[PDB]
Amino acid sequence: SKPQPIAAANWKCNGSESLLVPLIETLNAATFDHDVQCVVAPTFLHIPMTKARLTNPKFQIAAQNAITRSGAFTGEVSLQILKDYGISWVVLGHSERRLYYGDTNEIVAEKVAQACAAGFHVIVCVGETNEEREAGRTAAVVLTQLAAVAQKLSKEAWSRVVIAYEPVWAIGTGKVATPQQAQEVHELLRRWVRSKLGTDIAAQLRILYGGSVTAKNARTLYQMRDINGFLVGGASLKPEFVEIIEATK
Amino acid sequence: ASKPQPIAAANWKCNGSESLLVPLIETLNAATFDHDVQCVVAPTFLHIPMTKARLTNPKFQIAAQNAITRSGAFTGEVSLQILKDYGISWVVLGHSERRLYYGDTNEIVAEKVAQACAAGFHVIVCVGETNEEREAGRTAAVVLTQLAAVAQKLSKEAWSRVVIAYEPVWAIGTGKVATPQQAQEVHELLRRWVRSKLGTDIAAQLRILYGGSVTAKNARTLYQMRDINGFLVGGASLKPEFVEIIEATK
Repeated sequence: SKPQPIAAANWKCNGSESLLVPLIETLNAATFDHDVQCVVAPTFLHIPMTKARLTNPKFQIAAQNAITRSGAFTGEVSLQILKDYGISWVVLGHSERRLYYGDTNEIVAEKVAQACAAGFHVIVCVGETNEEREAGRTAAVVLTQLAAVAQKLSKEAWSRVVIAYEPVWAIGTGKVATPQQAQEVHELLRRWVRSKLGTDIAAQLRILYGGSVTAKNARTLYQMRDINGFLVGGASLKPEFVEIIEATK
Repeated sequence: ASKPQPIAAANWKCNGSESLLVPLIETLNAATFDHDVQCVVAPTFLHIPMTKARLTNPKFQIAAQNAITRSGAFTGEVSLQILKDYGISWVVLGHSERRLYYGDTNEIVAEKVAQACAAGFHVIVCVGETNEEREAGRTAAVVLTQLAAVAQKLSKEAWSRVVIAYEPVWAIGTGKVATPQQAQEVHELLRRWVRSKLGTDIAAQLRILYGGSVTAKNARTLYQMRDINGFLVGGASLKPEFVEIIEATK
């Protein structure tokens, strides 16, 4: 009675034809016998090679970011450019962009509203830092990030929204997340969605875990009642990613 | 001294689709100009693969519109190393739009340029002052502050692969209309500073491109200026008339 899981690969700022081609070919060979939406997010530069070569029908290609409009924005890629290319999924609000690249709550919320308006599926990332977690602000922070996005969306747009929780407090700090800690946050995120949008939207919403996911820990994470799959970092650049997809059975 | 090899560079900014860009690429493949000029086209990252495959005019190099200094956990960004591996060897850095909206501070631009030069890139380094800065009498102050941040991280040898583009931000989307004479004023002060810091040879060889409003109407008026070595072109580079702009560097 979980909704359809998602196994998503965030390749981040990594890649080359030598690295990615064998990886894509492996995914093409992978068969799953369960209903799962798979997603790969290459850098913008590798999207064309990935679209040309990825043949597995259970996969969609996503961008790792987008801006809201085409125009005089040197360096950036807009949603409209992506849509014209045939890309219909996008990751928005990733912790790395919130930290280093100017993704404020308001900027993320506007990107999400426009992506949804243009027909995109969106993986919206939320997560608290170590200072925030230790101040006891975990719930407040992730719900503030979520509410900013939610305020702009009509009910129907939620069918194309996916949330990813990133335990930012666990990167480089000495801290390490457990599945039960992830479950606690996934659960409070869903309860807020339930309170705002109703039981059906909450039950069908995919909330993916975006902390460190490996073939070693994926099965135990997916066992948690409110975890609907993964936004995977480093392991998604490796053949072990196939086993991670398998753990969403 | 005599001008070095001119550059005509197209900055497509955040624009493009197969229907828009293919006609432009084929217009350039069909162009007949044969003088010594380095042409550059800077597509979005998404359109770099198509452009590389389709653009066969050997007078062109493809550039990225931005890059970061290293691969890694930088979701949404493209690194110099990823571009180098793809066969891209030109990059635009410090564009006014990035300085204004996308966090390109003077120091961040300087580190990007230093890394780019070390990775074998030719770099179009953008500088320029706003309307407020010009009114305050800070034209020279602002462009030399931006350029000096970059220069502090460069070896003398790196300069062979450096190109400067002056953007009169004060005249872009404002009621102000920059004249070729005002452009020449800034290009001259830039070259004077380079000459004083690095010597006659580096200054003589350096390309300083004008990155204000360049059209097929005004391109020759600008190239006639002594210290203007070509263009970084915005809107007009999304039109067939960019061919006439290249012809203006004769």
